[PDB]
Amino acid sequence: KRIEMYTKASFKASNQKIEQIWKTQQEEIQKLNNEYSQQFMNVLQQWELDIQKFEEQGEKLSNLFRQQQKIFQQSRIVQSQRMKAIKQIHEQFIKSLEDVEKNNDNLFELKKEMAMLQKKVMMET
Amino acid sequence: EMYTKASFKASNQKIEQIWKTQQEEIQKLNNEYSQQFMNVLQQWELDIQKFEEQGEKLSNLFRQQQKIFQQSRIVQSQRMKAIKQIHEQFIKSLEDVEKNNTQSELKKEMAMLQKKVMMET
Amino acid sequence: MYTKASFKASNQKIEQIWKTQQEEIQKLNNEYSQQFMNVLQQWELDIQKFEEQGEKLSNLFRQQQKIFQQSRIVQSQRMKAIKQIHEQFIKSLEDVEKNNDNLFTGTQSELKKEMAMLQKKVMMETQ
Amino acid sequence: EMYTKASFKASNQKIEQIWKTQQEEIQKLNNEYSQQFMNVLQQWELDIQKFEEQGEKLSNLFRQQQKIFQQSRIVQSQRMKAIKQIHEQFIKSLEDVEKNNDNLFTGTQSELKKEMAMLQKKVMMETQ
Repeated sequence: KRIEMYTKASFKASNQKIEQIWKTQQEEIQKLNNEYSQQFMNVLQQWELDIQKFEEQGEKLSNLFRQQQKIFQQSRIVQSQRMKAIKQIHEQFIKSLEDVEKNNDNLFELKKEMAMLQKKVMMET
Repeated sequence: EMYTKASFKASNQKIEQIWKTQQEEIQKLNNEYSQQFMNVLQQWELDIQKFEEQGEKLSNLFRQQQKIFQQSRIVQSQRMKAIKQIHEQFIKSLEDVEKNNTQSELKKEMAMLQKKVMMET
Repeated sequence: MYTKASFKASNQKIEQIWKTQQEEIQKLNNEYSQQFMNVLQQWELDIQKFEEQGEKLSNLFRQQQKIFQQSRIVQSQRMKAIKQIHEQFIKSLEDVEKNNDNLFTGTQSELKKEMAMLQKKVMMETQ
Repeated sequence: EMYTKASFKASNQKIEQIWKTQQEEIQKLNNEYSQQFMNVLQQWELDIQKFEEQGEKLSNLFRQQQKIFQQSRIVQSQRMKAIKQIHEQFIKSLEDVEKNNDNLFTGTQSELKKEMAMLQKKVMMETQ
């Protein structure tokens, strides 16, 4: 009766110390598991922030690309437009000279003035 | 009279000849210029097309690198989301097993030990 | 006297015609050279502005290259850091498991020491 | 005396067995996680290489295209010189031809006046 109670008290105190040994070692493993999770969680949050900066950086240069691209197309067509222009100018020059040369054949007007000088000459004689 | 008309006609010739001789010189100057000019302009049309084609390629190369740029951003963000998924599953699993535990089965076998020491005593 | 007068009259009218026709030509020549030079100088500039944009592209291409290189570098740092964290975790468990398995200070020996005490405590008052 | 020592030793061994089996379960989870984790890192490390290989290949195709762009800009300048030269020589030739035509003694007006002056002399001579 009494012996049986005293041995129940001591079992409950040993049981308590046996738990605490188990708990202490599981608490220590938990602080490692947690400390490991925070460092691991902070590295992915940093990487996420890094991808954010990465994408914001790439987006500016996408707009910068665009402005140069419209300017780059305009300069291209002007380079070919100028060139057509000088071809046009040369072709109108050459044609306006051919046109002149045609009236040269008409003039070889001289013979008219000589026939007139000859008429005056004979009239004298 | 005949002697006059003859004289006028030989003179008329020599004057028309001086003129045309002088015209032909310039018109041969004109002709060789046009030809040389139009020949160089024509290969130049080609060269300037080539120019515009290299500038066109350099422009496609940027479009290719921005594609890769965005492809790299998508695959990082997916790898990163999957790393985080495995980790959170692992943490939840440990949290699950901890919550389950152990201290009762200790108390059970201590009861059994007590039972046999009461029995023996 | 009459014949010489009308000969010099004709000569002058002849020299003028030659001269007019020459002035027309030389007017076309100089008008053409003038335009030609104005449009070539202008072409020299537009060509030189094309180089400018083609050069700004190169600098934007190179700019993105560096950024592309920089992400790569950072990613490899981010990976090197989370590998170092993980392996520091893993070895930290190994060393915790090492102390718990200790023949004289680990948890099984501390259990046995409690069981050692309880059993003599119970035997003492019972017998 | 003997009955209690062997009863206590059997229970030591049972408890330590309770301990071990839960420890083995946790170490099972830690190992399965470590494998899966070191698996996605090696894929990430492959990912890193594949974009560098894409980066590097584009960089070298870009320098090649810029070199060809620069050899096309040099050609624009050579074409410019040639056409400038050809026009310069045309004008300069035009000028030389008009001086020679405007020479006082041998120009084309003084050939027009010489021809004219013979003709006038042919006419007068005979009429006398």
